[PDB]
Amino acid sequence: MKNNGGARVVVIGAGFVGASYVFALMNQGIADEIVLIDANESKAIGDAMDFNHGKVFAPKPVDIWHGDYDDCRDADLVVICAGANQKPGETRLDLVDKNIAIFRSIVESVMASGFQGLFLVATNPVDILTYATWKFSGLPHERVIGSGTILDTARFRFLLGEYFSVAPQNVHAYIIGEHGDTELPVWSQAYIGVMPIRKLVESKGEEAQKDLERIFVNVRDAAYQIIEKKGATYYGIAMGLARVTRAILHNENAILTVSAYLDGLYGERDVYIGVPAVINRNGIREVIEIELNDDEKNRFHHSAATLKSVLARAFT
Amino acid sequence: MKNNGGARVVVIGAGFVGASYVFALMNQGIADEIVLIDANESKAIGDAMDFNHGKVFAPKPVDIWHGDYDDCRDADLVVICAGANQKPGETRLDLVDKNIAIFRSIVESVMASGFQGLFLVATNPVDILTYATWKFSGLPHERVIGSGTILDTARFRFLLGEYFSVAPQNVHAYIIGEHGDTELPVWSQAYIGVMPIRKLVESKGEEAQKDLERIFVNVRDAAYQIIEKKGATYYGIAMGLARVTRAILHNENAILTVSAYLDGLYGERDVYIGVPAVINRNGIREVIEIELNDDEKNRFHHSAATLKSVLARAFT
Amino acid sequence: MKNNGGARVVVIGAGFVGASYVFALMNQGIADEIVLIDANESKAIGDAMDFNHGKVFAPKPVDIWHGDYDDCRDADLVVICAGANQKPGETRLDLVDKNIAIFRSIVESVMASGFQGLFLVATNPVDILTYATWKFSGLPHERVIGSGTILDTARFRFLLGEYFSVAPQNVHAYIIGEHGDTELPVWSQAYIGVMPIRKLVESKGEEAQKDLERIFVNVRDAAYQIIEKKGATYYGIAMGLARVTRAILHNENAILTVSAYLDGLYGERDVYIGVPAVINRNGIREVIEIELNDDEKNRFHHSAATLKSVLARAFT
Amino acid sequence: MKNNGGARVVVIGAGFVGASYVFALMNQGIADEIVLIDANESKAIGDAMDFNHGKVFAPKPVDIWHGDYDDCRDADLVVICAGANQKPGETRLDLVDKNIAIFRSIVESVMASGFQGLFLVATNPVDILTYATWKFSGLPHERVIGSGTILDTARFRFLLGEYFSVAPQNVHAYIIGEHGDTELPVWSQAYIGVMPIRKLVESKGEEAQKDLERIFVNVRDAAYQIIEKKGATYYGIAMGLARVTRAILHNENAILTVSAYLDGLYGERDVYIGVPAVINRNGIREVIEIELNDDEKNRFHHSAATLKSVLARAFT
Ligand SMILES: NC(=O)c1ccc[n+]([C@@H]2O[C@H](COP(=O)([O-])OP(=O)(O)OC[C@H]3O[C@@H](n4cnc5c(N)ncnc54)[C@H](O)[C@@H]3O)[C@@H](O)[C@H]2O)c1
Ligand SMILES: NC(=O)c1ccc[n+]([C@@H]2O[C@H](COP(=O)([O-])OP(=O)(O)OC[C@H]3O[C@@H](n4cnc5c(N)ncnc54)[C@H](O)[C@@H]3O)[C@@H](O)[C@H]2O)c1
Ligand SMILES: NC(=O)c1ccc[n+]([C@@H]2O[C@H](COP(=O)([O-])OP(=O)(O)OC[C@H]3O[C@@H](n4cnc5c(N)ncnc54)[C@H](O)[C@@H]3O)[C@@H](O)[C@H]2O)c1
Ligand SMILES: NC(=O)c1ccc[n+]([C@@H]2O[C@H](COP(=O)([O-])OP(=O)(O)OC[C@H]3O[C@@H](n4cnc5c(N)ncnc54)[C@H](O)[C@@H]3O)[C@@H](O)[C@H]2O)c1
Ligand SMILES: O=P(O)(O)OC[C@H]1O[C@](O)(COP(=O)(O)O)[C@@H](O)[C@@H]1O
Ligand SMILES: O=P(O)(O)OC[C@H]1O[C@](O)(COP(=O)(O)O)[C@@H](O)[C@@H]1O
Repeated sequence: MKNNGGARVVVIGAGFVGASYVFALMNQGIADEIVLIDANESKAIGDAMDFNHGKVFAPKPVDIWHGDYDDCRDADLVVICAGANQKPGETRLDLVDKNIAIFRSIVESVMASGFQGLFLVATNPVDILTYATWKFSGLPHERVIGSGTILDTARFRFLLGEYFSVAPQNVHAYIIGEHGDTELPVWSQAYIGVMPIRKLVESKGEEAQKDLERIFVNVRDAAYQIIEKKGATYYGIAMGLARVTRAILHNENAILTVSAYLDGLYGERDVYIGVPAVINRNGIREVIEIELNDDEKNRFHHSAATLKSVLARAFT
Repeated sequence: MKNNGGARVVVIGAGFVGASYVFALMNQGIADEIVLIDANESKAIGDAMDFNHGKVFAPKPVDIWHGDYDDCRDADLVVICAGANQKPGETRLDLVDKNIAIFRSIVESVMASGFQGLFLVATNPVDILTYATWKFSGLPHERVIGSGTILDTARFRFLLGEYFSVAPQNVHAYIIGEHGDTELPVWSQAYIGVMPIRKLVESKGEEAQKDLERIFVNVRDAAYQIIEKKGATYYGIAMGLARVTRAILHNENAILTVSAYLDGLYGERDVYIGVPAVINRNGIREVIEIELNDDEKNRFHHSAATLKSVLARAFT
Repeated sequence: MKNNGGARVVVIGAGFVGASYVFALMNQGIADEIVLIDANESKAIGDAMDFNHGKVFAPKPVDIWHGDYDDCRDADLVVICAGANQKPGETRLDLVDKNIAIFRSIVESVMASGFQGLFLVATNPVDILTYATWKFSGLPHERVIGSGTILDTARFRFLLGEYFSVAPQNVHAYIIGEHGDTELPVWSQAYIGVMPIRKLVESKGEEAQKDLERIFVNVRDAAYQIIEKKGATYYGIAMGLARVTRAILHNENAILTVSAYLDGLYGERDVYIGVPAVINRNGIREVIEIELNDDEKNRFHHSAATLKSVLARAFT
Repeated sequence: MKNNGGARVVVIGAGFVGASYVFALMNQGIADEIVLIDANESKAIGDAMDFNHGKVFAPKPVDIWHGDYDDCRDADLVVICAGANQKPGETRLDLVDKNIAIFRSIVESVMASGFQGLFLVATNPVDILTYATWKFSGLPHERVIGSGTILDTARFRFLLGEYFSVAPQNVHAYIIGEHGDTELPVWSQAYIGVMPIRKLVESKGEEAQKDLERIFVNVRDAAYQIIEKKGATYYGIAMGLARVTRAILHNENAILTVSAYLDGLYGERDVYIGVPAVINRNGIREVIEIELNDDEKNRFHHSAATLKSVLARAFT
């Protein structure tokens, strides 16, 4: 129901990421009901109108309306996009003090609501803030999901889809670790088809080679390059979130590189970090523990350590 | 062709209306090729990147990129969403001399591209600018479509879908004439299902009555209300642009309330104005001359009386 | 859930009508789980299989299987496309005896399954069996829905769209009453947009009149010409089915002309017949009482009369 | 254009597969114009109307009709589905002389249209009949595509997707060689994510081992479990055909395992067979030569060895 008995998705923090997220769902026709909750009520309000006015044309009927935390109680997924945005220069981590703060309230209000579905966090630092969402709430880590490396993984696929002129969609590779600076390309297990990548290049020596490194860097700095170009990013994320949201509402068991919490799986513990996980109706079915090279073993590990410390000194 | 062979939609003015628009094409999966052209290349470039990052998740494989007017030589439709934005407070039509000027260039360049597809105009005041576009392009008018009243109707429908509690989609009423303050709601020909509106409300005077004029006023007011709440309308128009587009791209013979040129049809000539028209792969097949009551017969000629002014005066 | 948590549709009779309707849900990505119960094992098996091998190409993850009646406890929809079909020569009603027999067990076998969702019937004669299905089910009549004249209406707009060269989707006309030879065209409430049909032809020559008239005959007789060419009809109906399926599963508030039960609504009572009705997540919200003309009230009434007699003469 | 201006696909042989295909495309929203040509018009006249009756509820406007060869002159794509179906006990190869004979005409007749698009061959033996169309068409072999191992592959991924409990859309494996008995699963290069199959099963040796070979057999034999349960297969092959069709029509640069010409690539020349290949607006871009263990190579050669004997004797 669009009228309380359907797929109700609640968006907390309706700015660029937020609202784009909503426009993608509407266009895509993914949820039944969509609630917008934002501090800037007005924003929540015009936006809502704005969506409803174009609805005569969406592919599927959906119920959009501006709400409150009580709308939570009944929603299936609480997607969080409120908070501070990295300005030019700043990293992801320069926000932790800022956001964790906001999360204490947000998360408290939705729990108080009587809520009980899953949580989809998108705010940066996505690995820091999903752990906190997991904490501040007390639900199983299995129902607190962060975008993680879904935006980064898709950029990879895009760039490599372009290098070899094949559908991104037929490009098989991941970026894991912190959705940020310590992220890493899992070259060791990257494929174009079923044909490994680090083997179609072995024929074009120290070109393929430099070329490949080049992509990764573009990958890794995407945000900064786009932040610099138009101030904030959000279409890349909107699609990423819209994609995760259907694995769930459609109980898909789609492998997705998202922010999963580990406790020994990658030889790391008590950290939320981007890793392959099977997503379904009930949140994370399980984290996939892919075979890494010593090289990867090492930077993944370097990344896990990085987050680790932030958490260390960053709780509440 | 994703590579110089299919539906090439070229967007000029990658600001809000523009990009939101491109966003919809992308999720609905409507064009094969999408090119962006904005005076502000930076903008246009972080948008093309931001777009592309999400497409491994897009419904349909699309080709988005930042181009230039030569990318027009090959396009089926060029949508204009560039130009100056009416600001808060109260200013629509005050965007004329302003916009006329900008049109003067864009057209030239595009026409210079060696373009021969359709123009889709969205800048304000949409009707004025449609004329200009047509004038400056010198393509037959049946190939210069304006968005005119396509948003104002989505809204009547939505508002009445709601009063009446039916899919907006089952609400059949129109808004024509100026896409601005002289617009009029065609009550004489407004249905719910196949049942006259003023007959459904028949039974409940100066109640349902007053509720009918209250809906319409919020129709007319819509932009000024959103603009004050979130500063600029853009999701509703994008869903709007998106619709027409499929009319064209799919040889649909859809009936939309667009900006069409008159030559005697509503007792008016030399005026691009909002009026139901059969759209299809070759532009407007014809203007549909509904019948109006004396009253609506009056507002219409009135609205038209108004636009003709502006043109009389801000052409030359 | 493809996994016991989604929208589940049980299909009883995987014949032409049955299986084609399943093929629709799947290419449209409409339900999460699709159960097929056919009195013919192999077949039901043959198809679940054949369905399955293609879904990798399906637009939406969908779980399809060959089930049984326990399957019905958790389904949201039970669609019945089982039993005997008219032969060249036969009419809808010659099937009554043959088929009421089959709904007793089926209707029983599901009610005992612990079933508590909505029924959508399509076996012919579609209005006798919608009545039989509500009775034998002892559910509120608003939860037992028959396809009725959805297909009839569909061929009208198709045809009317073609004559006037407008999108099927732009012709607004109904085919009410019986889903057989007594059905009638509400020519009094038909529009091409907001333009009364009998007023576009009001201008014409070589009987737009005659032509209009000829359409309906074509509508009326369509099964018969189609049966005579390819042996049975199933694609039209597969599309009406999936349409309703949508109104329901999406809590849509869609006005459809389905086989609904009247309790004094068209001056008729205790009968299942084609009439416009708002459809949503809880069965039928209400029957719409369009205003008929004297000729139409007349044929409506004679249609209802033909039905009651069979109800009256062939109850189980 | 729904009106001589878009992507026109022609279906020669509106049988089970021919017709299902059209059902796949219409629901999915892929062509603009679909022409049906059958030895037996009636069949064709029957489907056409059946189809048209339901189009008011198709997602996108499409135009169906029963035409003829001239409708091929303007055709983007000519999909051949006409000819004799393998009977139970009968092999793919007992059909050859039957089906060659028919292709000489059909082929010759479309050419003569002034046909100049691409050919997608479905009729069995697919590798043999695709070669035949190329032979008979005199067009460059990049324009004569057979469906070869696309279903065989739709099948392997669905079965493993189940064995492992991941979305089939997430199993990366192929079936190559003759669409028939000599086909082979490319085990040496199959993943479930980014992780090697014979690595996941590594841990439960000779259980995972046996499981995996059953699957394979189920795949190999699937044609016949179905021929025997329900008499003809047509739902998988139709989703498979729909998929190619979009690869082309969207100039997607997709990698599918199709029947393609070998001119050295797997150390085989002058044979048409199931091999991965990039597909776009111009048909086949290239054959993809993946890496094979000795075993795969051997069978693959062996398979080739077989097509090659049939052809030697099969010319017309
Ligand atoms: N993880 C990803 O891949 C990713 C990608 C892009 C952007 N982002 C994240 O998105 C976040 C902000 O995104 P943005 O650019 O859309 O910013 P934005 O300003 O557009 O949106 C933030 C919104 O949150 C609302 N908000 C603030 N405090 C609130 C509170 N206490 N309760 C409810 N709502 C509140 C504000 O009203 C504002 O509208 C950043 O943290 C950024 O890191 C994440
Ligand atoms: N037609 C409708 O119903 C409707 C609805 C809403 C808004 N609008 C109209 O949309 C128009 C623009 O919309 P917006 O709010 O997104 O404004 P915006 O400022 O955000 O975007 C307009 C863009 O045009 C660009 N531009 C200006 N001159 C250009 C040129 N010569 N070449 C290329 N790019 C150029 C600017 O850089 C800017 O990016 C306004 O004129 C507004 O009135 C129309
Ligand atoms: N309502 C409409 O517009 C409409 C349109 C077209 C056709 N039809 C109706 O659909 C009905 C059948 O259509 P069809 O062409 O698919 O017939 P069909 O023979 O091809 O299919 C009927 C199926 O029912 C199965 N069946 C028989 N007894 C059963 C039982 N007890 N439980 C489960 N399955 C059982 C058969 O084995 C077969 O699979 C006919 O009444 C026909 O009049 C209705
Ligand atoms: N490649 C695949 O994976 C695949 C899968 C399944 C079935 N099939 C192939 O499909 C073929 C037939 O399929 P079906 O089950 O739908 O058969 P069918 O008998 O239902 O359809 C075949 C059609 O061919 C028509 N036809 C015959 N000669 C013709 C001619 N000269 N010109 C035009 N039309 C002509 C017939 O009248 C009939 O309409 C078989 O040969 C089989 O090998 C292929
Ligand atoms: O590359 P293949 O094996 O042909 O498979 C393509 C399928 O894989 C996907 O790209 C998913 O890939 P990932 O496993 O990398 O998530 C789908 O989008 C697509 O349908
Ligand atoms: O003629 P209009 O007002 O543009 O109406 C089109 C709308 O009507 C519909 O065709 C439904 O029509 P009905 O009201 O006749 O059921 C929708 O599918 C479509 O969005």
